[PDB]
Amino acid sequence: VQRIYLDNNATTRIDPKVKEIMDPFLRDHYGNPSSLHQFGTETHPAIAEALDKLYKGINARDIDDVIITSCATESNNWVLKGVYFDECLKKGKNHIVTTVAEHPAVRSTCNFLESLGVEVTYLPINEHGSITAEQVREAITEKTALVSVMWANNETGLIFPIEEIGAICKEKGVLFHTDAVQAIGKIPVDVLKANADFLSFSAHKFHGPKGIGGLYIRSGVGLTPLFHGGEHMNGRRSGTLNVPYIVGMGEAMKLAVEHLDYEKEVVGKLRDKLEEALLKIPDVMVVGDRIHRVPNTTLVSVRGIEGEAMLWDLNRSNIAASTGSACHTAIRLSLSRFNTEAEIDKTIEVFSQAAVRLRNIS
Amino acid sequence: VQRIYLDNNATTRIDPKVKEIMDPFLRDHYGNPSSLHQFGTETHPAIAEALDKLYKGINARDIDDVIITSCATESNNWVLKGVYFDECLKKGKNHIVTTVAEHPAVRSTCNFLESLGVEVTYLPINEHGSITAEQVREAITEKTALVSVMWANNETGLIFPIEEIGAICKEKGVLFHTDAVQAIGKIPVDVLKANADFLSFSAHKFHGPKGIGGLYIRSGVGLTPLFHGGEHMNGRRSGTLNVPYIVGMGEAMKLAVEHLDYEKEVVGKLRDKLEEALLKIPDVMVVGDRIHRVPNTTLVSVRGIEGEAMLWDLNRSNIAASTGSACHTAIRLSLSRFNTEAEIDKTIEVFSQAAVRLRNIS
Ligand SMILES: [Cl-]
Ligand SMILES: [Cl-]
Repeated sequence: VQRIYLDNNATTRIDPKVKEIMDPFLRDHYGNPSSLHQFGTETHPAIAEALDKLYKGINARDIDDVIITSCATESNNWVLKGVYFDECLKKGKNHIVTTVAEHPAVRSTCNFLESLGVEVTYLPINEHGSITAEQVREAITEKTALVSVMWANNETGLIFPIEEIGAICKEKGVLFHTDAVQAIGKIPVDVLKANADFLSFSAHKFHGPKGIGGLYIRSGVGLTPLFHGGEHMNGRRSGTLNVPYIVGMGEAMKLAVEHLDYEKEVVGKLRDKLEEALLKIPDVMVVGDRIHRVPNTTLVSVRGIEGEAMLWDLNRSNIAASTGSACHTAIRLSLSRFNTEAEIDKTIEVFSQAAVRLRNIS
Repeated sequence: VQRIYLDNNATTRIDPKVKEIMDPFLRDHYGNPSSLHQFGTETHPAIAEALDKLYKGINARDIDDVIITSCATESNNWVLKGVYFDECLKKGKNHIVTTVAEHPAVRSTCNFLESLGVEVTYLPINEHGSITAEQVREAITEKTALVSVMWANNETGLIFPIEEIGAICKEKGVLFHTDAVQAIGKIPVDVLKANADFLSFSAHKFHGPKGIGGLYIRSGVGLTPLFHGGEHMNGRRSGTLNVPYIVGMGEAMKLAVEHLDYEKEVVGKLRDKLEEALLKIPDVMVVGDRIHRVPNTTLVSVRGIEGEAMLWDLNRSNIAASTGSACHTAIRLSLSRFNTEAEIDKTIEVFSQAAVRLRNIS
């Protein structure tokens, strides 16, 4: 059997290099980095290297923090809850502005916040499949504590106008947070250019392990711990370091950065090829703008014949993809560095055949 | 070189079996358990097995939850913050009772809570090195939302009277939480007998990886998510599952349970041997009760000559141990299934020599 994996915005294969780098931390270097003795100390250099890699990946400065978390969900929670504590309860700034596009980790948190009496305004998506970059301005009520926009959408692949929201944030004096989970390894990420106070990411979206993430926190910006215990991560996030995962994550980030051109030029090309092939079939059209999208994602909708059925069919032939809400759900196909032209060709063939079968059934 | 590791209450070696069990989830079974297709589904059985193992380990019922977290720190935070939301803000029960012995993950959280206007009373430790099991009763003000006692102390090894605090909790109608981090693999743990509503644990204390933990939550007991997103873990704790770690943790728990007799009979014996050897030296005495202690831990204090220096000396000879506050810090030596009689003998010799050297210096 040969399976084809097209669900990369859902999770990704760990890179063999990442695995290799992690291995000795599962085996002999198992000491607690907080310990004083040779085990803990032994862990330091590797950890430092990992951190450096992470920093380079998002163009963070020495003065900034990139705090290791257990996942981007965690990061999101920390950002929102932290801002509620600091800026909402204690400074009366009882408004947050986000988008409707945001990952449930944000949206759900926001809902919870609202249930405590926070006002949250969720910017409606337009026909272009974006936020105007101005709706924010139109909604910064000064009582706004935080603005939170995802860098790229997980369903559509669509890139939002970060950088221009950063300006609208700097001008307005409001805290800016970008969940960047689906940006890493896909497009350049620059926290400086973004004027982000907070950035989220998760390793498993760029060939690291599940179960680890980052929150970038800008110098001098404060955020009340979500994990109190104050022993690790400069007091900001307590809990014994996940050494293996840290190392792996660092490596993954490095690899992601290295493959940016490749992602653009080759993965993107593959995606385009797939998309074009698909569109030469009855009443199947891409959902959203096709220009401001990360290179790896296509979301496509088949006339009548629903998405779930299609997905099931694909699975039956060993091809893995996901749904994406579009308004009938659509079909989300998300490539990686590891797909090949051959695979794409096969997918196209299989997709067409599946469509025809479903068509026949209809 | 041959090093000797006596810092197990700080973190533990991953068991080779655990490593083995995790490996295929780092390699080919890398799909997201939430996905519908063959990758996600493929992950199910293993996950189920892991969960079963976990459940068996703490004598939880089908009706209960054992929620996967990123660490016991996380668990602690979730318990405390959750109870504040549910029971403190919304039901006016603005009191929590804990001990001074508790891990900083609890204590720090409590401090934070207090800073919001929660009243928290921290039970003072006695000369026996325990909580009376009655101080709790004496302090349950009905307005008590939660009682939180660690099952065993990380510094002394001392077991607290859980089960008798459970009764005092059931009788009083108050939520009971036990951080059990240092109990797993050391002594039997039974959430039924404990009448726990909440139990915490962390994998790396029983030969699992760092970066994963559990919170047991009793049937029908509610706790507001610390990670909102409500996609995983029956809505209670969002974030893509750490599949590898989950599997590993399950295995580790199983192994821990299996080795309970061994821990008692053999590890305990080793510890005793060490302790006796040490005590036959000028003005060196064990800190605390020597009867109600987990089998693996001894905390010992050398007249005058401080603990840190001793630790450093030990490290220089390839022997790793930790401090433990005692009142001059004391010396904490914590064995595992992997230490040998030979190693113990060597340690004894080395310890004595080190003492004499320091004595000479004095
Ligand atoms: Cl918080
Ligand atoms: Cl919470």
